[PDB]
Amino acid sequence: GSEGAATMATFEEVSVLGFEEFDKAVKEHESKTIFAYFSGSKDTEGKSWCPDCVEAEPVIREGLKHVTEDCVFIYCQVGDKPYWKDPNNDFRQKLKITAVPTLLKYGTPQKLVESECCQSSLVEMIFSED
Repeated sequence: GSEGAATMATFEEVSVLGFEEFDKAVKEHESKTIFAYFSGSKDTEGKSWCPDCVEAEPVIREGLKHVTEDCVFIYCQVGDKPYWKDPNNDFRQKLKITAVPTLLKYGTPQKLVESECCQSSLVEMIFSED
């Protein structure tokens, strides 16, 4: 396969579950841009109870390509459907998550919420601009 990348950006997909793992993967890619995608856990079929995370997955993964910087995506699974509601979760306590799926850009206050997670126009933006 003859491919070509004239100074093209690069992304790294990392699957994790919980805050512990998320932290590990983060610190590992602390040198480069990190992107945490807090979303519900996937079922046996490989889908998130939420109809958004399932429709945003491809919207965020595809956009990540438009990125002009070497970032490191991280699929962080909050947990179960009825678990995300838990207002006493380290996600809403420490990460102070608004509404999942929540795309936070480790380093900048720029984040894309459910709606912003399904909007390719925004996904390709948060990645393009710094």
